[PDB]
Amino acid sequence: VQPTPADHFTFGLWTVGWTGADPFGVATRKNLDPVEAVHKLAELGAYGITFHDNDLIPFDATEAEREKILGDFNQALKDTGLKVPMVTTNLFSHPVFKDGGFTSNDRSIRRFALAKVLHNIDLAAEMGAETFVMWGGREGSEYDGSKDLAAALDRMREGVDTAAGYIKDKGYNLRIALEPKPNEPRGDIFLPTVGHGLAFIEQLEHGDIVGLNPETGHEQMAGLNFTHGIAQALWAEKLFHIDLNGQRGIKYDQDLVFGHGDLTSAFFTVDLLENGFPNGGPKYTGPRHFDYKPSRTDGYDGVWDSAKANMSMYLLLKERALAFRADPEVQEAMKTSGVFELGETTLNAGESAADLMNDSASFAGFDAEAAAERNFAFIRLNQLAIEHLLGSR
Amino acid sequence: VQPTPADHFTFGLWTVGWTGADPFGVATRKNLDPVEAVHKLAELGAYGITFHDNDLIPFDATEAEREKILGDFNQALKDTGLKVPMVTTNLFSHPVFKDGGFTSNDRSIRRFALAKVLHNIDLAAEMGAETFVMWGGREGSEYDGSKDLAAALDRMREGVDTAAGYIKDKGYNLRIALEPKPNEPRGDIFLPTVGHGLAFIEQLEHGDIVGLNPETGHEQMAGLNFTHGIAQALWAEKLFHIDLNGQRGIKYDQDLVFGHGDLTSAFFTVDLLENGFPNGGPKYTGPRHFDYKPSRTDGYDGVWDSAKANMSMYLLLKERALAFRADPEVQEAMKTSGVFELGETTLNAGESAADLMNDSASFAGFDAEAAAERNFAFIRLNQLAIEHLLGSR
Amino acid sequence: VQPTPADHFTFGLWTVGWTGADPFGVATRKNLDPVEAVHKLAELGAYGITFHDNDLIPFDATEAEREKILGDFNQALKDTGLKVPMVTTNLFSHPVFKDGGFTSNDRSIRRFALAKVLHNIDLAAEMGAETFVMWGGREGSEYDGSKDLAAALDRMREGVDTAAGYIKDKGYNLRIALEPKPNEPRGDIFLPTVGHGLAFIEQLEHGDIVGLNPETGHEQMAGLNFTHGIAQALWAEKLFHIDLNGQRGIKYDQDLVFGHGDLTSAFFTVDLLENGFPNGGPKYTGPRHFDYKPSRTDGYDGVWDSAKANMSMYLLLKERALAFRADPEVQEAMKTSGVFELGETTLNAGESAADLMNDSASFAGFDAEAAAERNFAFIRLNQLAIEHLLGSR
Amino acid sequence: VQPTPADHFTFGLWTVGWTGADPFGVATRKNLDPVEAVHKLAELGAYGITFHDNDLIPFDATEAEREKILGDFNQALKDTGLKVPMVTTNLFSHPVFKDGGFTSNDRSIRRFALAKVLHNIDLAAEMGAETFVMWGGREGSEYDGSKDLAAALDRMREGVDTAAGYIKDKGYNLRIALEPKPNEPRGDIFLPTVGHGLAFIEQLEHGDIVGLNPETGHEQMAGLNFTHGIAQALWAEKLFHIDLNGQRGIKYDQDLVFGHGDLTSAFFTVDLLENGFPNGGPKYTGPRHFDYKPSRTDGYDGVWDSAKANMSMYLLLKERALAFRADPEVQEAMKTSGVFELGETTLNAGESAADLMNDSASFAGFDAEAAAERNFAFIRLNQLAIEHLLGSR
Ligand SMILES: [Zn+2]
Ligand SMILES: [Zn+2]
Ligand SMILES: [Zn+2]
Ligand SMILES: [Zn+2]
Ligand SMILES: [Zn+2]
Ligand SMILES: [Zn+2]
Ligand SMILES: [Zn+2]
Ligand SMILES: [Zn+2]
Repeated sequence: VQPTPADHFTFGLWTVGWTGADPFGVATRKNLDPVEAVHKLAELGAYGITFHDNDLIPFDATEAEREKILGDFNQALKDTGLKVPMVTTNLFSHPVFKDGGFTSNDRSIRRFALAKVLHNIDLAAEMGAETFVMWGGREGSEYDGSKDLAAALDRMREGVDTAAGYIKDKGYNLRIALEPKPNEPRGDIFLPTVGHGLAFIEQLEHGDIVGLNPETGHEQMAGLNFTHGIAQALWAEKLFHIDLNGQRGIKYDQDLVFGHGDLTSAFFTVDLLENGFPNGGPKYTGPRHFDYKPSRTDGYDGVWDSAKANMSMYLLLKERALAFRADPEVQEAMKTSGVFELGETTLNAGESAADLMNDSASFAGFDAEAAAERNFAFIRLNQLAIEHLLGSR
Repeated sequence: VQPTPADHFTFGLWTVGWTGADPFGVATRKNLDPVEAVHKLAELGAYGITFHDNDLIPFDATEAEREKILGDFNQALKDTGLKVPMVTTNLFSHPVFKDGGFTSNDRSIRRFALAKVLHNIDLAAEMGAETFVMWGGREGSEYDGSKDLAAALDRMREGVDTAAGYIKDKGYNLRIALEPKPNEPRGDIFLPTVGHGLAFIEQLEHGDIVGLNPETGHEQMAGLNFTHGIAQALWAEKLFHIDLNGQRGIKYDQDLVFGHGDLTSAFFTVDLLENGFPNGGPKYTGPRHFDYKPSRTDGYDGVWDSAKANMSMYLLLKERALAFRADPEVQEAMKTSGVFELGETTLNAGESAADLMNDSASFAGFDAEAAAERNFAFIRLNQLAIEHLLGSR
Repeated sequence: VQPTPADHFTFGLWTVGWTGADPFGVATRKNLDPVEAVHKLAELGAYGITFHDNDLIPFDATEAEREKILGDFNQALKDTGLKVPMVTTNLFSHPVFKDGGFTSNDRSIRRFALAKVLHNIDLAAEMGAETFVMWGGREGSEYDGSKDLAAALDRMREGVDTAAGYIKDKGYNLRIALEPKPNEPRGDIFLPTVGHGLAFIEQLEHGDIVGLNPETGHEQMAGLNFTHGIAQALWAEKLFHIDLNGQRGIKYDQDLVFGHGDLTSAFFTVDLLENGFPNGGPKYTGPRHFDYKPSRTDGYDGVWDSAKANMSMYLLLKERALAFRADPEVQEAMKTSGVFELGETTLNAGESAADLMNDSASFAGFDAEAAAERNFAFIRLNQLAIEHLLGSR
Repeated sequence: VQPTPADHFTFGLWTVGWTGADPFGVATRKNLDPVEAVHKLAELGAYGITFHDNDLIPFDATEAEREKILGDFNQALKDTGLKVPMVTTNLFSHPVFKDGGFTSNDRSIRRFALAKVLHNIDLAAEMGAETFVMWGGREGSEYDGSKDLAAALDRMREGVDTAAGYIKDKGYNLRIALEPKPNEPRGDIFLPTVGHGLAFIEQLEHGDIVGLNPETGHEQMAGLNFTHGIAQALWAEKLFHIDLNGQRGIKYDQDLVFGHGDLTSAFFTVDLLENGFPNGGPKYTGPRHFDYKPSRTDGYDGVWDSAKANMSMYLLLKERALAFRADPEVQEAMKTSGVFELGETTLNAGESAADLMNDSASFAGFDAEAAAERNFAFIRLNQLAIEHLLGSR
């Protein structure tokens, strides 16, 4: 397994550049030069790089400074051929954002936040990005009376719809991807799961260019099944981008390497990205992006190790996932279990409610006890999947 | 605090009639006669009663049997004056439903399930119910390859839209309320939280008469904030019914008395039901329904005790919640914290994206460090809330 | 694969005999005859079978039925060669144990529960069981004031010390093993984790013959590291038995097949049982017992499928865990990371606290900043275990 | 309210001095001078202050700065009367402790960590602290093969037994108290709960002077009952100190004010510290320490607000918990439910295991079905605690 740019593996600057500072300690690694991030990742097999405005350009940078930094970064990009498919904004690190950007209680903060996003849409568009991700990490509260909850959503809506109107007006080839997280840094974050993100989008004036950016560890922090959540996002055609990593349980955001958390769940996500749905349906085509953090115990040899571990893990899972579905035994098991019968509509062509209620065979004389005897054999289909995952098959 | 029918407290037959059978043991109480459930609840202060088709009418009941049971129940209702505001279907107890009703892999089961719902819509409508609740408790899986996930949602949609077309066609004054649960009895249940329910509704052909039935312990089983979740349901105008109870943590569905779980969260839910949003917004008006189970350690004196504890808890919380918002000190704290500033739109009337980006004051010359100095004083507003909850104020 | 009697795969009667009644439904399978259970198990390659008193002998059986049932049971054991390595008592299904057995608030139920155990101790000895397990499933509460928490631990101590004392008194060659569970069926169960169980054994009079029976799923219900918890049980020399199964997350006790829950943790669990510790130390040499339940969606073909899969999964994992430790690149990765170095004592032979008093070479003249650059390379080390697990290396 | 020095409210320097840097952001508050910290605390009514070595004396400070800093510190203590009841060491912020202190894989870092502790023991004695706390925050791993799990417990034992042995050697009037935490900053921390900590102390050489320092939030991060866990610590006679705070759910360590997390559990926690056990037994008589952190959204007015609220909340709860136990209806509800009956021994004075051997009056002729009808009335009993807590009774 060796990644090629054809694989479409993307990494954030903040991922391999994460310096190690956590809540109980200081950084354990020196800052990463962006030029070096670009060059290193291009030699590993990366397709592209992604960043937050302040990963690159300091908050306080003068114009001369900004210009140099950008000339350095664009240079690096030209030299290596790396694409910039997604750009995001930092609305969580400066003290000004302690109560949120878009949903701050303070109105002047709300406007600075939105100003900071619009300017960043411009940059994103100069960089050639197709996706604009929003992670509202400071939107929310520790306490239940701190917010007017209906007003928190109107403020959110105002922000996101102003950003979208501006894309439409400028003619930029950008789509917005919202990224859910249930908690941390706030005790409760607004629009905590894929479900809440998808709902909110339907109340937006310009929701057609607004979709999701689910992260594997984020949905697992609320104990949900990542594979089910992206399946609903795909089903509604709102899966615009995806962040892969690992999480080992309901706790702080670990941001481990993809496959370093729940393995079987990783296998099944790769099967859904690569094979689509058993009966047909939309398929995901964008970047396979890694929003992870190299453990702080490791030095720089560890950082490029981890980066490479992400693309390896994925490729290994993919090989198993493709062998899994190509196995005849696995296809037989699938049929037995009624994985293909689920895809047939319940009603017959032009049969209505009334006609169904009246079909005697379907209700009044249905032999419920007899139908209850089917052996779905779900245990056996899961066993076959694990056996292909362990490559013992 | 004494409940009156004006309070709109509703109870399910299955709640006070829960016999005690759990996964590790048999029933500890004798079955409850429905006539007696009706009469008892009317003397406690209940407004109405609710049930599942098989709580009342056995699965296997002959027509003579069904007719008697219904004559007994309707009698009881006439005598006491109890209303039947919601009716639901049991698609989880018979063995036939082991893989789901609507999303079973087996197609004949899917049709029986839907047949069983349509017939039940008829009954619901004869009983005078305004709400038809669906709890898809067996829809989902233990294993990730057991389902074609896109096909699971199409099947769900087919069922729910056939039920809704039939209401519209019959002219019945019914609305469908979906009820989320993340897990149990299945390892993962489809449409696990309020978020996922609200999303799904937007893909329905007839989603205008389809809304939610959130349960306090269900959202807490995924660790979310119940108060935030119903605030998004209210904001989208999709809060059709609500199930109140208590849950003490992420574990099995406890179904404790309302207030017997997370107290502060209960206080804040009552504040949202009773006071609405601080800046104005939709308000909830339906039944205040209790879907709880009297602990199995208690005998029948315990059952009516628990029933009464539900309405008491709520009334006590309500008195505190109304005193809380009426306190001048609390209103001052609210202003200070910017609870009312959140309600002012970010942009000025007819100010666009472009005009905002260009306002110098809003971005280029915004003094971020200075704005970061505001003391939101959220700790102090939470302290005042707790002090009103403990009635020490 | 191919399990053989020397593998020491023991299975309980309640596992394959689990008919499928959960909280929201009735059994989906017909009762399993015990003689049938013995023959099928033996033919799959099991070494032994375990049971709860009431699993074999009805709570109501007369003396005449006890001996008839035992007759056929002993004959089957005889005809097949299964051993009976562990026995346990049912102190949770009958409504009389609704507040517990040993810690029941009612004294006459405490006596009845203790009496039931004493007699089950005589049957255990009779069968040749080396271990007598205690799962206190109903010891706990839903409410914090339901119990005197000190007296609940005094009544638990009394029961376990009376039973232990009776084993010593009759000279049975039996050990007691407590089985922790954090909740379900009680809201909170006493001695909820391995730690708590371990701590508790140290306050008994007859502690010497009391140890633990940790279960994968149950520590995973508190979000804990199952391998870390068994390590501590083993390190303490209290790992008397083990229950293997699968759990996906903090939720109800799933009791899935071993390997169908957290797969990487199962990998490392098998590594500790089979290889023990990297530097040398204690080893677990008792039986590998499966405490699981066949999914209720599947017929009897799933039941025997599910029992074979337990066994397969443990041997596939065993295989990959033997190749992993044997691999010279892993052994070297291990050396780089300091695994063997953790094995050296901190203090030099003869060094005192004053001597070291941090020595400086160890304190004053120590270069903290230089020691901090060490790359532990834990990420690379984790990547080698996963490729070994995926069958890749 | 009105806290006074006899209340024994102790606060750490890092709590009110917590500037607000979390994982996604920088500090939102200016550094708090220690002399200032002492004066403000004393004027609020605190009895004492606790600190980590590096909280007061920089990791780099020279000998000359240590003594200057200690000079002013002792003077402030002097001028105000605060005592210094507990001292602890920082073994987690400096990058050198990235794999731990005592269980670091690197031997030279194990020595450096132990040396740091030994010297901090001499400062503790000097200050008059009675307790020396140990929070092993970096002892653990992200990955299961990063450690030899047996050697990690041997290296932890070595460190605590060397430190204890040195206390005994110098004749300091000091006790060691371990502080459990299940995770964060490590993915898995060793001795993650009260049980584990308790079990671990029993394998030490110098166990007699080692006990625990449980923290509300930290057992709540594993979903456990904090009152149940302190009960067991107390019952074991190992409850040497206590850390009080608030946590809403399984997520990152929130460190909220005591009472702003699980309010009913806080109620019952205060009932156990203040009233002890219903039937009589051990009592906790040390200090009431607050290990919390003022929300980062709030300025310095919130910091002193948040410190007063800890104290208020504990006295409001204390008040309601004294009225609850004193209430004659509660005392009678208690009798009905069997709380006093749990206090009686199971066996009669002189009864042997053979004698009882279940006696029958206790086994054979026992009417299990009749004993099962007992109404324990735990629901009514819970309803009386909540109305006592809501200020209603
Ligand atoms: Zn992400
Ligand atoms: Zn993340
Ligand atoms: Zn409900
Ligand atoms: Zn429920
Ligand atoms: Zn279990
Ligand atoms: Zn078990
Ligand atoms: Zn903490
Ligand atoms: Zn603490």
